[PDB]
Amino acid sequence: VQEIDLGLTCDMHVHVREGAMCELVTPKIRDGGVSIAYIMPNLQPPITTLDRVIEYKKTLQKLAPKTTFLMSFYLSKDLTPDLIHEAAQQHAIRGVKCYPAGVTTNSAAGVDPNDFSAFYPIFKAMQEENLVLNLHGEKPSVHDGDKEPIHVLNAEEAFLPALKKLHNDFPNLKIILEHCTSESAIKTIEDINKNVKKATDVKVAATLTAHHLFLTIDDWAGNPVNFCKPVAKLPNDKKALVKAAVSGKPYFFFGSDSAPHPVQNKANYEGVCAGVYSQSFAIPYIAQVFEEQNALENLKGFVSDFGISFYEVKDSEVASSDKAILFKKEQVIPQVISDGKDISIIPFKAGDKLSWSVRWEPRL
Amino acid sequence: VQEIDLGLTCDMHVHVREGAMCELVTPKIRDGGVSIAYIMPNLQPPITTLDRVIEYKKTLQKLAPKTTFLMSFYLSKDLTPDLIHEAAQQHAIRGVKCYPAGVTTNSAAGVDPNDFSAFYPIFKAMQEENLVLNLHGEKPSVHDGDKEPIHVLNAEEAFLPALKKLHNDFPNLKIILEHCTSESAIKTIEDINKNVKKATDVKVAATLTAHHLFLTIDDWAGNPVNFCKPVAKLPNDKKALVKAAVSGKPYFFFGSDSAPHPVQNKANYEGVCAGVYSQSFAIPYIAQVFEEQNALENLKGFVSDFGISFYEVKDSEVASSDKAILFKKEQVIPQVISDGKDISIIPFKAGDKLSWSVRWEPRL
Ligand SMILES: [Zn+2]
Ligand SMILES: [Zn+2]
Ligand SMILES: [Zn+2]
Ligand SMILES: [Zn+2]
Repeated sequence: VQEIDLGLTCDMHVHVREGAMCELVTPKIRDGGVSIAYIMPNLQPPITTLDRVIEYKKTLQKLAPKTTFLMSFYLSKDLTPDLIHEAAQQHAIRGVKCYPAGVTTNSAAGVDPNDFSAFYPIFKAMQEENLVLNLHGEKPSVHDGDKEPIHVLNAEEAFLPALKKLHNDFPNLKIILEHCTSESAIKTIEDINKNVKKATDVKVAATLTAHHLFLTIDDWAGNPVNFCKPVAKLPNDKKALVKAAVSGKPYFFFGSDSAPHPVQNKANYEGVCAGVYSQSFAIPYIAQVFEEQNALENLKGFVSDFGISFYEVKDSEVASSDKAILFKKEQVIPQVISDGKDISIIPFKAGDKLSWSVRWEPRL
Repeated sequence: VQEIDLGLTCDMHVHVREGAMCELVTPKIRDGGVSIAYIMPNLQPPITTLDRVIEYKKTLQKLAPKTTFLMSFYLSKDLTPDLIHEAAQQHAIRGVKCYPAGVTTNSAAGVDPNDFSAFYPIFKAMQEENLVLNLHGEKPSVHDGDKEPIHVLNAEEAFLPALKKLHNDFPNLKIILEHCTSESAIKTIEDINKNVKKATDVKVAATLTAHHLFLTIDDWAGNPVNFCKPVAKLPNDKKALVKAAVSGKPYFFFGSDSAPHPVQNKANYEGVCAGVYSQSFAIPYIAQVFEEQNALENLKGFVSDFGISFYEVKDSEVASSDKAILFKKEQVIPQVISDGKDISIIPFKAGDKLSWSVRWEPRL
């Protein structure tokens, strides 16, 4: 069609930073077609305390009163089981996000995924509170010269056993392999979900971004704006990801990993910041894929039903009941997204035109 | 300190550009320890005419009177067998370089390597004139069907059947697979040379760069300064390249593919120029590798003997008979190479220490 009622859309992987960047980006969650956002915690310093996560949400709600914000802790050395219980009962967090140390933006305070044991008391506490464990599933790189090298291309596959071990050791814990990028990872998620049918059985899920449904290594090799973690991989991988996205299966749903960086932090000869900014046109990006796959009927599941179901989002939490209406009027993605002061963002697929727009409708 | 007499060193794959950039880099051939340079032709517009290649070489000779320059044409529809014969008879070129269109800097308007048939009159003339056919051996990327998709990691392997067919159809043509980056290509080169005894029988050879002896995908994921074509690939590829370089086989020799770009052309958020600048310390970079492999006794063959033998460089051509002497004095690579005007280049391994330096000694 033209005009599709997507209802209460979900983006379960959002970065909105702080300060002026946050003031620019947080209103764009709504503008991009997203009602519900799961907010990642890799701030400087990481979000590891109750007061910080409460005030952060306050800041976000003031900037965007109609957006529903689900918050998270950064899996940290500082964290204790005791704070996990406290934060959960105050409904101050919906999950804890794990960054392996050094693999991505603001991950230097993260963990070694070879030895998760020191966080098992944290994971047991999360398991009891029905909290979500989000994993940036990549092992840190190892060249070494004795055991198998780990690099940006196999670091996701090399993480898959750690995922299984965590799932085995905490079988009631809801776990997400965030932003999956490889056929290997799809197969592992498919397998873990062998005989779960109809949604409520899913304990381990994976989010898929907009940009990994378009990008391959060829697109970021010479183009830092398309460089993100985990890196876009081979055509065979993008094929597995697109097939999963339009599949209608409840263990794949949308998480943009929209990651804003000022343009000066992309135009570096070294230390290019990882991340693709997709917030401003999130749902229109995804619609393009589903149109091309002749599967617009599975769109509402991928960007709404499955994320709501897995995170158990209740209508009583929702900051606005407005529905996201996808309507097929052309727009051109600007070359830059700016606050008119010092922040310029290069948006994903800058300069390209999209077939779809999104507007907001009240429920009556 | 310890000293190694390398004789008349050869760098059979050099980019020196034009204008002020050329004035900066051309004297660095000498400074990096290289006596003989094979000059690539991908200028804007490419070198496809006799008068242009005559003038260019004179310009280089003016900038560096002690450096021996071997020149090339860019493989183009513009070329004719009559121009090949004329250019060779005037000793104006030693070879012709083929760029597949779109695969690297100033490579479109290059050729299609699902073809090469349209250039067979050129290859016949080259074969008759004892000219070398240099190949940037990567197939242009293809993601859509039918065929197995082509991307930056398999594009070299995907080129190897074009190499075999050319060698089959022109068994007396000297062909070089420039800057090999994959284990597959190394093996293909060895297999092609299965029945070769004595260096002079080699018809198909490969050059190896300095930087592909150090780099893997992780070194350029996020660091445009290490981004070049063909892209540095996996640890297994790096190991195979290092083994070939120290192998003592006459069909592998040094070609830096030193590719200078002003730093602002590397610090781009899109369209990063491909290329690593190694001219300023060319031979010391290689020495570091040969030392680490305990193969210094093979250094001279790789950077001198085998290139001279393959290109048949005669003492009567050599612009200076000074010998390159390696001496084991430690040095630090500067942060930038600059002309003190408008050009700064970030050199390969900027800031690192090298065990060896280079000096020049007169013969007799
Ligand atoms: Zn991540
Ligand atoms: Zn993220
Ligand atoms: Zn090349
Ligand atoms: Zn080159």
